[PDB]
Amino acid sequence: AFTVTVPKDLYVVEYGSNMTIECKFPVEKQLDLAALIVYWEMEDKNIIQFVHGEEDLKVQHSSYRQRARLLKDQLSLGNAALQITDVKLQDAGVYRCMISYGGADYKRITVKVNAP
Amino acid sequence: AFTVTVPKDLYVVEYGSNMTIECKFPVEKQLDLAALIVYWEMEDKNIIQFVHGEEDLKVQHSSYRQRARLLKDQLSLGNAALQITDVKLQDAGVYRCMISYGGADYKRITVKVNAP
Ligand SMILES: N#Cc1cncc(COc2cc(OCc3cccc(-c4ccccc4F)c3Cl)ccc2CNCCO)c1
Repeated sequence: AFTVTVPKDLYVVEYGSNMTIECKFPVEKQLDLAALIVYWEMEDKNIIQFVHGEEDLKVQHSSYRQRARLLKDQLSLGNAALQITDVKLQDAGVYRCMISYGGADYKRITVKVNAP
Repeated sequence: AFTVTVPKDLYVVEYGSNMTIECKFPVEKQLDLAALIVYWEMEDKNIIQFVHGEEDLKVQHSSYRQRARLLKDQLSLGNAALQITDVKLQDAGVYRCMISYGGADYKRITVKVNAP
């Protein structure tokens, strides 16, 4: 019965505005590193690769480096919160996340940028 | 480091010819159901959803029903072997898998159909 919910399927943020997107998963009070694996993607681009407490920076995509970080503290709560600072038009698209803690599931999130 | 290899990144099969595609993963002598979760996809279409020894048939896509089955015996060997019988042009495309047994990973496989 391990399913993983998103709050909202569509985020609509302006250019330059900092964004953060969420993926709520079940946690049994406390959290285990050896169990937890998290991943983020947008059109086959490595955004986050988090394996039991190991973000490798080389593996991340070149056009995401000083901007796309996952909030570490948020995972204690039971939420993979991916942050982007200084949003671009280029970042607009469909964002996959994948999570494995006990069970496993994934979800897609549409992201559409604006520009005044 | 739990990584999951494909033998070949491109399968080239004729129309009507039966196809089978592979995803080799590590197994530590014996295999555990409660651990293993497997999934198959092609352009956001549910092909297989296998959760600790549970294929649900309703969840599978409508245009895949009497054709796309995963070989159960093959998983003992350490290989998710997805079979399609009676291949169509419609089935040609990019096939995602993905697997969680101990660790987790995913891989894409290009599939290009022929007809002489
Ligand atoms: N360039 C490039 C490129 C090409 N291929 C793959 C990658 C990313 O490779 C990873 C992804 C990853 O997360 C996937 C994940 C997380 C949580 C649950 C599931 C998960 C599993 C099964 C069912 C449901 C699920 F939700 C999955 Cl599949 C973890 C580790 C790796 C390591 N990759 C290197 C070895 O192959 C990058």
